[PDB]
Amino acid sequence: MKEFYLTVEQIGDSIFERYIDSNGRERTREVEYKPSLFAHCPESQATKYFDIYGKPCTRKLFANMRDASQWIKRMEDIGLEALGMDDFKLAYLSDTYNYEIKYDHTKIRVANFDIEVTSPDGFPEPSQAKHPIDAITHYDSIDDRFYVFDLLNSPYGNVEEWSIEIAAKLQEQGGDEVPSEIIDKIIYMPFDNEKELLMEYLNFWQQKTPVILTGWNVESFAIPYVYNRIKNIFGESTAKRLSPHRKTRVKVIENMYGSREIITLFGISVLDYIDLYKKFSFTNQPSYSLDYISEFELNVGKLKYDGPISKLRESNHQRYISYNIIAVYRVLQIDAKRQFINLSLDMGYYAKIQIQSVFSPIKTWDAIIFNSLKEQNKVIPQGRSHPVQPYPGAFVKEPIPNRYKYVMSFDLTSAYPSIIRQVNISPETIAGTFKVAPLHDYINAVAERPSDVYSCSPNGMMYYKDRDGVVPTEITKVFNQRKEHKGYMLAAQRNGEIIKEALHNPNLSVDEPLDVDYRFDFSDEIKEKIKKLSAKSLNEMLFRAQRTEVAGMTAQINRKALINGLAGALGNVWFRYYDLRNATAITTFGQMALQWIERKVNEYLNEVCGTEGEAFVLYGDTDSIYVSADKIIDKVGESKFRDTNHWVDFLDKFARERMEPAIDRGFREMCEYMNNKQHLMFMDREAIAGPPLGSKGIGGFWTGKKRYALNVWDMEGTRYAEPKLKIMGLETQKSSTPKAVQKALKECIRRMLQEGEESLQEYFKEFEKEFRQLNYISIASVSSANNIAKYDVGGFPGPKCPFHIRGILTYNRAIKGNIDAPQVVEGEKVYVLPLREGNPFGDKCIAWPSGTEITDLIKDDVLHWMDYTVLLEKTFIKPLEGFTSAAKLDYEKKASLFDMFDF
DNA sequence: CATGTATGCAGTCCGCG
DNA sequence: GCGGACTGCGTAC
Ligand SMILES: [Ca+2]
Ligand SMILES: [Ca+2]
Ligand SMILES: [Ca+2]
Ligand SMILES: [Ca+2]
Ligand SMILES: [Ca+2]
Repeated sequence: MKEFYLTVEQIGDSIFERYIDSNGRERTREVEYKPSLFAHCPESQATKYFDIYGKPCTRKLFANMRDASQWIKRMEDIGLEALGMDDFKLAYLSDTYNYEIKYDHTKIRVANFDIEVTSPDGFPEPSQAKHPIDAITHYDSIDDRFYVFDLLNSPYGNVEEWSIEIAAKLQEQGGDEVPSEIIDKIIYMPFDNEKELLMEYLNFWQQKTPVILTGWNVESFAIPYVYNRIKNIFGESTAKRLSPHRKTRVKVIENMYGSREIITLFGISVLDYIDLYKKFSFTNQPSYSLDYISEFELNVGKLKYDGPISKLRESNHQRYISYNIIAVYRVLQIDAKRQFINLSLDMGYYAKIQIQSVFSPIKTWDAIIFNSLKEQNKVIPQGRSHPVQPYPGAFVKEPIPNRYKYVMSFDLTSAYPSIIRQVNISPETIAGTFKVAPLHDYINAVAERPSDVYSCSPNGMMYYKDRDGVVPTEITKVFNQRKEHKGYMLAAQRNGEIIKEALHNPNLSVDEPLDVDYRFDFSDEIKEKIKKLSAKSLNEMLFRAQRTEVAGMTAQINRKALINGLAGALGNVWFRYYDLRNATAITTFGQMALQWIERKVNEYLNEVCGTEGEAFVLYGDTDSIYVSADKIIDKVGESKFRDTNHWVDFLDKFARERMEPAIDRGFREMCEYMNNKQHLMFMDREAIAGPPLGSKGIGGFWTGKKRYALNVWDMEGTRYAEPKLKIMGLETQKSSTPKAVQKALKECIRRMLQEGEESLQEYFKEFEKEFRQLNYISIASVSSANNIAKYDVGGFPGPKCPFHIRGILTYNRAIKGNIDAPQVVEGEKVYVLPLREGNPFGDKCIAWPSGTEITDLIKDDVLHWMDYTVLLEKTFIKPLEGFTSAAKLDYEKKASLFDMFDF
């Protein structure tokens, strides 16, 4: 097999590399790496090395990495560019793996772990590690085993061995419901003292050294706690055995009352699953507890136990260990669904970076571009210092706030990357400039053609048409991957709807789910077989289709994020290729493109409808247009349609056969106007939206920029079995909006869009009458706890203190002296509730860590003093008032002359 | 060490015979 | 008490 790296580190003048050899064996080596850097040289000097602007360079070969870094400083002092890759491990990887990396994940040791620590005096601080580690579960991907380390004897209590028999039993039978599919994979190791537990864990660690280290909050809790606990008991060099190269770095971040630390373990790649989740999931959660996320991702119930966690080991050691095991497994389950570890490996090896550098799009792109240029013996430019400077972004149309009955939307495929490729925007493709006219002159096609030789953007930049740029070249490669995966995702989505349609008429029979590849549209023969399947088989197939869709979403959305990230990086001062000429060439082109095509669509639709001067495009944002299709439907007459699907079909066909070609002609003309390298402005239909035929539904509404709702029947070619709401920006989509309020607001929207005003009014009345009966957590607001200390003036709110921070301070006073109540952690999220005047907390609101019940001591008072009136008004009524006034209808029946009568 | 800008709403402060 | 500056937060791209 071809060799591939596992980890790489620079330690002084050595590169330390863990890798897989040609036989598939894990090996480690130390290499006294001799790096090269480059200096500009005279033309008369023959060389095979050129910088990106074709200027000759001489190679400087250094005897070591320190000599290389010292030369960099001398060059800076002299005032001359020091060219080449200054991150030497990237150079090392590029030299060592001078080919496309094909990696085998089954050879990569991925470790998932979690520890337990009983603490009778508050949260167990990792930097202090003053309490015994009393459980570790460590899952090893190569063994496929859960190694469980259980402390029987502790100063906080002596307990009996954990029982796997009881663990496997249902909870309803007093067991723990440890999932049956992992029971046989548990290797249980009880210990009579912590020292033996820890020494054995380290010995185990040495035999099975993680390459990828993950788990839930491992970076901020488990890793630093294990490190510091070992340090305190055995000494720092024992703790260093956690690094295969015996080198660590301690980062002491100043939390101020108290403090915490992050440990860097050289030769391990730590990918804390919480960080993977936040970067790759594109959700924004009100809570990041593992229980909350697991419930959200997997629909498994919260792990229940009685009393505080500090008393769980002594009262119920059986459950304590089981829950430690299950927590480790839950992360694996989330990953089996989301596939973020796979994504990370994919991207890391593609870029040739340390795997943990997938968190940094700038590092990822620096590596990709470096490797690409190095292949052509080209020499990368030195990174330079730049002041931060704001620059212009996208255009967003101001919508007239209203209900909009029929709407069709269109947007550009991968807009900014497509612009990069169309215009050929790269650091080395800049050809010069032209004199800009006002943007509106380009939009209206009245400005002078910028160039008839070069490819242009209305920001004034010109690029070579007849040569490749590394940015376009490399961005295209990742786009093409993105496109492949999005294809798989949409096919799985379409396939899911076929199964949903078939579930209407299930067969009474005993059968099997069909062995199909969900990444591809079902053939007619498969469709026929599906129409004869039972409910059971259909539901399993639907589960599989949706898992395939999710896997496709992960793969495509994060490749989309990476290429969009390159466009953004050009405007980040730390990017080697930072250049506001290139950043604004993209955004200014996007502004022109949107407004150009708005003009063209208004022109086309006026012509085909036989009118003049009517505004068809009601809204747009960055690269999208929203077309009111009322006149299209009215031209044929609503009466002609058999059902909703009939008009949906009609608009679908109208968009594809009439509008899209007109849009394409419009953009081709724009491409010719800017004399661009390649026409790539592909604006495909997104949504077809409207009310159900014959209903009083309003179809859709806008309240303003970035705030709207649509009743969608077809999305990017997926014809839904049931209409689906597309809601953007409204409170239903915000993690700060109480959960039960998101639900009620969405139902209010659904009723508005599908049923009409009377239906809405009926629901509002019910919700207002039942509001006070909702669980307090379901109606609490959510906020992020930032700069708490800033506004903390002797436990009381300072000036300009935000509402949620005031809530936190109220909480800190209420829990004072009590050692057992959970602390609000800086940066994390809190539930927030308003409080009626005269309450025993002495302020207008209270806040507590999200995803939890509020501590028992004050729960009763909070419940008694919650201000329901304020809560209903602020979270529910006020937003609903915004929706309804925009849509020109009422959530409460207005008084009228008819009130004089008895109906 | 190191993706971007555009943008609405809820909050505090402050003015207001 | 209401509404205009000014800003934090969360979101749409
Ligand atoms: Ca735990
Ligand atoms: Ca788009
Ligand atoms: Ca059937
Ligand atoms: Ca878009
Ligand atoms: Ca599309």
